Amino acid sequence: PQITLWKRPLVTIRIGGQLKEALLDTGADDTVLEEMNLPGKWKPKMIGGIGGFIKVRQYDQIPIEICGHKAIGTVVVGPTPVNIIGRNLLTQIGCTLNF
Amino acid sequence: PQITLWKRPLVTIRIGGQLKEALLDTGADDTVLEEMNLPGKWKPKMIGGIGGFIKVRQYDQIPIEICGHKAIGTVVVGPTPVNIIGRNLLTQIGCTLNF
Ligand SMILES: CC(C)CN(C[C@@H](O)[C@H](Cc1ccccc1)NC(=O)O[C@H]1CO[C@H]2OCC[C@H]21)S(=O)(=O)c1ccc(N)cc1
Repeated sequence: PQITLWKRPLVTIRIGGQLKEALLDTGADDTVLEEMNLPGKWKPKMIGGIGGFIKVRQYDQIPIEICGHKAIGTVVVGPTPVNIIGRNLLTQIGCTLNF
Repeated sequence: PQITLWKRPLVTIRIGGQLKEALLDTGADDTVLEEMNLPGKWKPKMIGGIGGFIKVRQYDQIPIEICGHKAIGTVVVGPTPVNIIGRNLLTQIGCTLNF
């Protein structure tokens, strides 16, 4: 598909029994999800942007479906205001910027 | 061009005869630049990112050439981790996400 940027590039993703809306975000190195109690091992991390840093939990090898495209990789979980699909998964679903 | 996402989508911009590197950021509504001088009137504003809110100076109708494509729009200047080109200007240069 092609997604214009007139509005926020929000798409439906699936992470377990949770369908959520997430931003396809070329400005994000990694995928950041709103607080959710995922199973499995994690590692503590801090990620920073405008306004400063937040504390997140990093989970590895998490399957996520993005617009019906399968992905699997690292996701961090914490008090973000929006779900963010970062480059680590955007590459997996074959996403490019074009102008 | 077509830009893949295995690396950060950093491009050269021209703003006031000055070349800067900036991040093409589909998750950003607004274009946010690091501390710099720009001519003309500005308005104090606040914007929120992943870590909280910051104060910025808002400049309207500023020309920027982004990777060889002309835009003229709102730029805000403040403490951002990196120069970001947001959707307000990405739309002007005809940028879309494709997968
Ligand atoms: C600032 C970037 C270098 C990095 N950010 C991604 C960015 O797209 C965020 C993504 C984002 C989006 C909404 C809320 C918080 C963060 N956008 C953002 O801060 O945009 C601001 C400028 O325009 C405004 O519109 C949206 C918020 C404002 S980030 O969210 O802080 C971020 C940082 C690190 C990782 N790993 C993942 C994401």
